[PDB]
Amino acid sequence: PSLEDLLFYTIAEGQEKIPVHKFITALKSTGLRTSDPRLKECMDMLRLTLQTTSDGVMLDKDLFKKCVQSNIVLLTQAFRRKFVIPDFMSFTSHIDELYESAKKQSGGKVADYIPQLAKFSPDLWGVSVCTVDGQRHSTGDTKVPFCLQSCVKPLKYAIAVNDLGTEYVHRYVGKEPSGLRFNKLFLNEDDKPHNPMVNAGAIVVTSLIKQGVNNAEKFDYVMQFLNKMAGNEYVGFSNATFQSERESGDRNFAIGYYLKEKKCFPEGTDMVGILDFYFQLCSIEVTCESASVMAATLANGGFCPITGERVLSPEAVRNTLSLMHSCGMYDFSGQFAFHVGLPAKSGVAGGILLVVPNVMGMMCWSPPLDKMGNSVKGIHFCHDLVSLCNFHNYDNLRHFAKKLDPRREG
Amino acid sequence: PSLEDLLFYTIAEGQEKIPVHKFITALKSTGLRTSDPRLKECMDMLRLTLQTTSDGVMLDKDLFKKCVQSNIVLLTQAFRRKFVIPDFMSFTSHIDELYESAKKQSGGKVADYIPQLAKFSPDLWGVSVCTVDGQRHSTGDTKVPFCLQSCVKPLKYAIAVNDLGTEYVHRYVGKEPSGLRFNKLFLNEDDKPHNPMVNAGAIVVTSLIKQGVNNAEKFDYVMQFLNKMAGNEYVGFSNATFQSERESGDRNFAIGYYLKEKKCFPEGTDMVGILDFYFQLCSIEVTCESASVMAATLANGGFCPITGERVLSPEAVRNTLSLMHSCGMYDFSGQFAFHVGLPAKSGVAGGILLVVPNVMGMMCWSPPLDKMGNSVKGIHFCHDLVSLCNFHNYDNLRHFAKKLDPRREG
Amino acid sequence: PSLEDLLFYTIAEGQEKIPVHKFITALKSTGLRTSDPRLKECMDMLRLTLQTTSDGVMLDKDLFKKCVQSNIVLLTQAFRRKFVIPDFMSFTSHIDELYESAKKQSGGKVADYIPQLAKFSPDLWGVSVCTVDGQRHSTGDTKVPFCLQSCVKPLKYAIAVNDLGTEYVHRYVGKEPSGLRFNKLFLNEDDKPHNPMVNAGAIVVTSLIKQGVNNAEKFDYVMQFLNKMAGNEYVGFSNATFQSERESGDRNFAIGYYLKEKKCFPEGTDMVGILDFYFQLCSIEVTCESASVMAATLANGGFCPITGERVLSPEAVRNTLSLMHSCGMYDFSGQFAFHVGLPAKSGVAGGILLVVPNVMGMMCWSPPLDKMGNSVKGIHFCHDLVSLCNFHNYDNLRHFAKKLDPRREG
Amino acid sequence: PSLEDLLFYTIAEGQEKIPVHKFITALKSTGLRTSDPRLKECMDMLRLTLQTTSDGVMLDKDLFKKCVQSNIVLLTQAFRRKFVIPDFMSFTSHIDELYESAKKQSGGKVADYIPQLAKFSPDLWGVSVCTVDGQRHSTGDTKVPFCLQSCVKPLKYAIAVNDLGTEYVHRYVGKEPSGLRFNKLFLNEDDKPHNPMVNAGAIVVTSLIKQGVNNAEKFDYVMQFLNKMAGNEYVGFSNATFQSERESGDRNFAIGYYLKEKKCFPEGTDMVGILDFYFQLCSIEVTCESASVMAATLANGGFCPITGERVLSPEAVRNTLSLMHSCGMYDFSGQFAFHVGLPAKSGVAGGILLVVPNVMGMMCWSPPLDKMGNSVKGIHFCHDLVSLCNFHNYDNLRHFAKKLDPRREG
Ligand SMILES: O=C(Cc1ccccc1)Nc1nnc(N[C@H]2CCN(c3nnc(NC(=O)Cc4ccccc4)s3)C2)s1
Ligand SMILES: O=C(Cc1ccccc1)Nc1nnc(N[C@H]2CCN(c3nnc(NC(=O)Cc4ccccc4)s3)C2)s1
Repeated sequence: PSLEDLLFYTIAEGQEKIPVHKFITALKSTGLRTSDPRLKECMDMLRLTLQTTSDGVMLDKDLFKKCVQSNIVLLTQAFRRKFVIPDFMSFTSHIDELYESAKKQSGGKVADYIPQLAKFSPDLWGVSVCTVDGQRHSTGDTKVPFCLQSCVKPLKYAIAVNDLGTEYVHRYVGKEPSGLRFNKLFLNEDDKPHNPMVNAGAIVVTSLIKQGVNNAEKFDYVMQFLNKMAGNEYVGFSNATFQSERESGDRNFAIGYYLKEKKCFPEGTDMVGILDFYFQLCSIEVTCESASVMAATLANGGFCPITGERVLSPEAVRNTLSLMHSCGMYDFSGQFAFHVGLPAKSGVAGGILLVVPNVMGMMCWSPPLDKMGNSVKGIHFCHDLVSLCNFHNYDNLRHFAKKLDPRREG
Repeated sequence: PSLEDLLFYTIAEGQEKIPVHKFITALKSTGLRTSDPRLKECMDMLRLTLQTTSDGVMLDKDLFKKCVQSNIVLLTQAFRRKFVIPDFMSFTSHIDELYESAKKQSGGKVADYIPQLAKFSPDLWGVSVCTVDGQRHSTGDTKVPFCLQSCVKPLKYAIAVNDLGTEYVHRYVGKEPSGLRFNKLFLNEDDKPHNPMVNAGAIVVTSLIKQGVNNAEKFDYVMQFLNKMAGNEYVGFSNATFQSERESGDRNFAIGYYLKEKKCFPEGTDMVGILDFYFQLCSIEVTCESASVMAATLANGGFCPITGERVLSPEAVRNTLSLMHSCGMYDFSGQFAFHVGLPAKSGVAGGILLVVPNVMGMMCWSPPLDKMGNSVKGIHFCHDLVSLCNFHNYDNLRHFAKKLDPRREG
Repeated sequence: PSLEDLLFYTIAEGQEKIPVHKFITALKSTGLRTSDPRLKECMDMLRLTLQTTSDGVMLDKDLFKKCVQSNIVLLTQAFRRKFVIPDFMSFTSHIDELYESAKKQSGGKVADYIPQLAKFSPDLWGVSVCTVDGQRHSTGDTKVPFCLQSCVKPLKYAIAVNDLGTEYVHRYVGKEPSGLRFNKLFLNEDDKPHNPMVNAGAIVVTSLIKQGVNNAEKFDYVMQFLNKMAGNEYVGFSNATFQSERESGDRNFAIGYYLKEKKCFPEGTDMVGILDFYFQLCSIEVTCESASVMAATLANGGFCPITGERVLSPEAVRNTLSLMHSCGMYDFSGQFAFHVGLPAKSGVAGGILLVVPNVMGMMCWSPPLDKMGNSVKGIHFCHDLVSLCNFHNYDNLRHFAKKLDPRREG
Repeated sequence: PSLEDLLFYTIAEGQEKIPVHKFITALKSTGLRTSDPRLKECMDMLRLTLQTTSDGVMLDKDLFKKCVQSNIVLLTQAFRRKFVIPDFMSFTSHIDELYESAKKQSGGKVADYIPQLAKFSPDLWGVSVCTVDGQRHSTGDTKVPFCLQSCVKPLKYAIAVNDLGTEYVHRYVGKEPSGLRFNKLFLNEDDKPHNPMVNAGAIVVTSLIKQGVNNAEKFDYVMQFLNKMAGNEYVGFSNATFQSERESGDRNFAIGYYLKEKKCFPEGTDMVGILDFYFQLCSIEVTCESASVMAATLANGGFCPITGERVLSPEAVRNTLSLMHSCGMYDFSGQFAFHVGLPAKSGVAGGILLVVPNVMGMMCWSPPLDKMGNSVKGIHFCHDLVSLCNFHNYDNLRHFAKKLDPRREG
C-alpha cells in the first residue's frame, strides 16, 4: 500500500482521479509554493503531462504517482499536515491582520542622509514569511528590492563564524551589548568592538571574510553565500547606494582609522579597502520574499528550507541568533529583547530581519524609521506578533495563557 | 477498554499479576519519585493494600485498578513514555558524567566576607534536576542547606511581576544589562536601577512586594510563594547569615540611601526596613533538590512540576526568564548568554539556579567562586551541559550537529 | 631721625598740633579700621589720653609719639601708602560700583531643601574686602551671619594639610577635578574622592582632623583654628542648620557608606560619627566681614592679615588655593577658572569665599544660587571684578590693556 | 645732569675712562646678550668706535654718551638692577644646578613611532631661560633644533584667540581638562573637543586660523607669527617629520573624520587639508633658546621681551596660560598643576614650553619621554625649580618659608 497511492486517494475524495488545478490548489493551501525547488521534478513531470493531454488534465493513480513519486515524502508531510504550522491558511490570515494594523502607523522618517534611501516612498510596507518547512506567505510590497544595510551584519557574521569558527572570529570582536550609553564608544575594555551587530564590529568582521583574495572575489563569495541562504531567490547590488554610502560615510572612516590605529584588524588588512568592501555589503539588495528565506535558513539551523541545502554550520547559526537577540535593534535591543524576545536585525533601509527559531523566518520592510533607527511598521508588527502567538523566546510551549500557538490544531 | 486497564497489560507483560516492586521499579525508572504529591492517593492505596494483603505481594488487575484509578492520567504519560525526557535513565547517566567532570575542577575561592559562607567546604558539589513533568534526579551534595543569596532576585522579581504586573514594576527598575563596566553605577540614565538582577534592582524590587504590612508578614508572604514554587520541599532560613549580612552590608546601605536620595522607592517606603527585608530574603535557605523544583516551575511557565499548582503568571515567568538570560551571572552575564544561552542566576553561596525552558529546572551548588562571583563547578557544568545537549536557547531542535537531544529517543 | 614724626608732620600739615579726629580720619583713609588688633595699644593710648582731657583733645610731637610709638612701623606704611593697595579709597569706590551692578541681578533660587536656607531673604547681598595688609571695606549685608556650608571645605582641608602634611592627606583624597559629568562618581580610579572640594573628599578630609579625640573636642579645634584664621572676628554655629542637614542628608549617608565599604577612611574611623562632625562643620556660621579675613589669611601665605599671627603653613595655603582654582565652584569650576582665574569656593548658603593671592581676600554672600549651585550675584560680581582689574591669575602685571591695577598709582 | 652720564659715573667707578671690555662685562652680567635687538645701535657704535679709534680702546664720557644714547633707558634698568631678576648671575648658577641634577635622570623612552624622532640621542638635555626683560641663560644642548610637536598647540590657539577672540574660538573648543583616563573621548557633551591642548582640540583650532587661504599662506601666516614671538630667533621646519607624521597618523585621521561627522569645523572646512596643515604646524622646529623666547612673550603679556614688539593680545595670552595650567601636560596636567603650578606644555620630541608669569619663559628639552609622554628630565627639572623658588602660581610673594625669591636681593 504505497505512499503515492494513499496520498492519491487522500486527495481523490473517492472520485476515481484528481483534476490538476485541484492538486495545485490543495498544494498551495499547505503553504508550499508551486515553484519550490524541492518540487521541481514533480512540476516538470506535471508540465510534461499537460503537453500530452491538453483536455484536462485529469490524473489517475499511476499518472498521479508518475508526477509525484520523486517528491512524495515532502508531499506527504505537506498534505497530511506535518509542517511546523499545520493550519497555514489560518496563520497567514493572522499575518494579514498584523500587516494591516501596522500599516496604519505612518510615523517615522525615511532615512535621507543618502539620496537613494530618501527616494523610497514612506508607504512601502511588506511582510514575507517562510517557515522552517518552506511554507511561504507574503503581503504588501514583498517584491520591491531594497538595501540590506545593517541587516547584512548577522549574515556576514554568520559567514565568518561558519568559515573560521567562533574562537577565531571573537579574537577580533566582542559578544555582548555595550550598554545603553556606550552607544558611542567604538571598543570595549579589551580593545575589540562590542559585538558584530554594531558598525565597528561589522567592519572588523568584514576584514575576517575570505582574507588573502581581492575585493571582487570577496564580494562574489559573499554573494554566492547569500544566494544559498535565500535558496536562489532575489539577491542584488545597488551601485548607487554603494557610491553614495562611500562618499557620505565619514563616521565609518572615523571607525576605520580608529580600528587601524588600535590594531583591531588581522595582520595585513588594507583598512580603506575593507571599508569599501563594507559599503558594498551594505548595498546588497534583497526583497522581503528573498530575505525571509534567509532568515528562515537561520530559523532552521543553517539549512535553507526551500532547497534542503546545508548553508551554515549550527554554531554560526546559534552565535548569530544569540547576538541578534541582544544587539540587533540598536538602542532598542534591550527593550526588544525584553518584550519581543525574538532575534531580529534592522537596517536603515527599513528592513527587520526576523527569526522565530524552529518555526519561521521573516523580513519586514517599511522605509520610515523611528528615532532609534528601526522601521516603525516593522517594530509595531513585531510587538503585535508576539502578543498574538507564543513566539516570544521565553513564552512557555505548554502554559501560554490566552495566546495562540500556530504550531497546533487544537 | 479503560486506561488503568490498558496500562495494566503494559506493566504485566504477559503475567496476570504484577509484583508490587515491579510496578514501583517501572515507576521510578520514569524519573518520578515515589513521594510525588501527584501520586499520593496511588501510593497510599499501595501501602494500605500491602497491610490488608500480606498474602501477596501481587496486584490483580482489579487490585492494580483500585490503586492507580486516582492517578491514572499521570501514570499513563509516565509509562507510555510521554514525558519531556522519555529515556530519563540515560539522561541522568549524562548528568552524572557532567557532574563528575565539573567535580575535578578544584579552583576558586569560597566567599568568606561572612563567617557563615566561609564555613562551607570547597568540596561540596551538588546538582539536582527536576523536569517540567516532575522527573527527579540528583547527584552529589544535593541535600545540604545553603542560602539562596542572589538566587532569590529572580524569585522575588517574579513575585513582584506576578502581583503587580510588568508596567508597574518597571516604573521602578529597568530591563537591560548595564555594560561590563557599569557594574558600579547604581542607576541608568532614567534614575532607575538597571535590571532586577543587580543589588540596587533587587533592593528596589524588594520594596514593591506586599507594600503596607510589616516585615514579618511580607516575609511570610514571600516564603509561602517560595513553598509553592518548590512543591513544598525545603525552604528554610539562616538567621546566622542574616545577622551577619546586615552587620556587614556597607554597600547595600550605600545603595539604599542613594536610592532614597534619588526617589527610587515607592512613596512611603521605610528604606532602612526594606534593607532588612532584603537581607532576610538573601538568607532564605534551600537544597539543590528543593531549589531545582523552583527552577522547574519557571521552566514550566509558572506551574509547579510536582503539584500541578499555578504559582506564577506566564508574564511573571517570561520576564524573570528574560532577565536571568541577560543579567543573571553578574559581569559574566554576556558571556554566559553567548556560550550557554540558558536563563541562570548565581549567588555568593555557590548556587546557580538554572532553567531549560520547556524541559527542566536545576540547581548547581559548589561554594568556591571564580573571580566574578560564580561557582567554578557550576559554570563548568553549565558549559558542558550545553556542549552535550541541544539546550542552548538558540540551538535548533531539528539540526544540531553532534549534540544530543534528550527530548527524543530513537 | 625718628620714624615717629617723620610721620606726625606727614599728618600735621605744617600746623604743629594734630587733632584726634584728623588722625582717626587719616587712619581710616588708609583702609585700616580703628579696631585693628595690631593697633590696640596705640588705640589704648588714645583711649587714655581722651580721658586725661575733655578739652580737645589734640596731639603734639611727644604725646603723639606717646600713642603711636608702639605701632609706628605699621602706621608708617599705612600713611606712607606702602600697602598692597595704596589708593584704597578709590578702590573701595570700584568695589561699590561692582557691588551695585551685581545687585540688579535678581536671578536664581534660594536653596530650600533646608528650612534655615529657605528662611534667608533673596535680597541679602554683601561683599567684604580685607587686603593682605588689613585694609578693610564692606558694602551690603556684610554682618548677617550665614552658614559656611561648602565654603568650609578649603578651610578644613588647609587645617588638614597644616597638621598632617601634603603626603599623608593625599593618601586618602585626590588633587584634581573630575570631569564635568563625573561629578556623580564618589571615587576616582584609585578609590579616593577626586579632591577635597567635593562632598566625598570633604568627608574624607573631615576624618583626618584630630584623629583619636572625639567630636566635641574636634569641633572645638576647628573652631579655635577658624578663630585664628579670622583674626577672632565672628565665627559661630547654627544648630538649626545642623539638625536639618542631618535629617535631610541621605546623599551624604550614601557617600559615607560607600566610602566605608571601599575602605577610604583612616584605620579606626567611625563613619556615622564623622558625618555628624561633617554636618557640624557645614553649620559653622561666619559673616561676610569675618569670612573675608579668613580668605585674606589664604591670600597672605597663611598669616592672618589683621593680627600678624601665622595661622597656616605655606604648604597648606598653596595646596588649598591650588584646588579652589580647579574644583571650588562645582560644575562651574572650569569656566570659573578660565574667565575669573581666582581661587574661589562657593557654598549653598550663597557664599563665595574669594581669594586674590598677594592682594586681598573676600566673601560674597547672596542666597539665590544659579542652576549649578553658585550664588548668582556672587558669580556676577566675580566676573566684573576680573573684567575691571588685572586680578586674573594669568593677567600680566606689566601689560594688561584696558584693565586697572589697584596696586599702582599712575 | 643726564642719565648717560649718571650711568657713566656708576660703571666708571672713579676713573675718567671705562675700558670697553669693562662695560661689556658689566652689561653681560645683567643677563642681557650683547646681540639683543633693543641694543643694536649701542653695539654698532661700539664696534664702529673700535675701528675709528683703535687707540685704546677707552670711552671717555663724551664717547660713552655717543654709544649708549639711543639705548639709554634699557641700559639704565639693566644697570640700576631694575630687571625682574636683579642678581641674574646668582640665579643662573641655580638654573645650572637644576640642570645638572635633572641631567642624571636617564630614564624614559625616546618617541620612536617616527624615525626622525627615534634619531635623537637620549642624552640631549637643554635648558634655556629668557626673562620678561630679555635676560638670557642657556645650559646644555640649547642650539639643537627639534620639532615643537604639541608645544605648538598653545602657540596656535593663542594665534587663533588673538585673531578671533575668546568667544568665537570657544564656540569650537572647550576650556576645561577632560577627566583623567577620559582622554579617549574626542568630544565633551556639547560635541566640542575638551580644550585646545588635546589633539581634537588642536585640530579644530587649526581649522579656525586664517580661514579662506591655502596651506601655503596659512602656514606662512603662522610662521611669521611664531617669528615675532621668538624675537626672530630660529623657527624652522622639518619636512622630514611632516611627511612621516602624515603617513603614520591614523589616530589623527580618525579624529579628523570623527570631527567632520560631528560637524565640529567651521562651515566650509576641508578637513583632510586641515589635517595636513596640522601635521605641518607640529613639524615646526625651534631650539631651546629660541622657544624660550616664545614662552617669554607669554610670560610678558604678549610682548616679545627682546624686541619690545606686541605679538599677542593680552586676552590671547591669558587664555593660553590658563589652558596650559590645567591641560598642558597630558594626563599629568592635574598633578603638574598641583605640584608645579606653572603654565607649561609638553611635546613628543621632549620639549616642555614653560612659563613663569611676569618673570620668564623657558624651554626644557630632552627626548626621552615618561609613560605619560612628558620629558623625564623636564618634569624632574620643573619640580626642582619650584621646590627652590617661590614660582608656584599659588606660592605667596611675601611669605614663602625657606623657598628663595630671585626677584629679591637683600
Ligand atoms: O569605580 C570607579 C573608578 C573608575 C574607574 C574607571 C574610570 C573612572 C572611574 N568610580 C565610581 N563608580 N561608581 C561610583 N559611585 C556609586 C555611587 C553613585 N553611583 C552612581 N550610579 N549611577 C550614576 N549615574 C547615573 O545614574 C546617570 C548616568 C547614567 C549613564 C551615563 C551617565 C549618567 S552615579 C555609584 S564612583
Ligand atoms: O560621548 C561623548 C560625550 C557626550 C556627548 C553627547 C552627550 C553625552 C555625552 N563624547 C564622545 N564619544 N565618543 C567619542 N569618540 C570615539 C572615538 C573612539 N572612542 C573610544 N574611546 N574609548 C573607547 N573604549 C575604551 O576605552 C574601553 C573602556 C570602556 C569602558 C571603561 C574603560 C575602558 S572607544 C569614541 S567622543
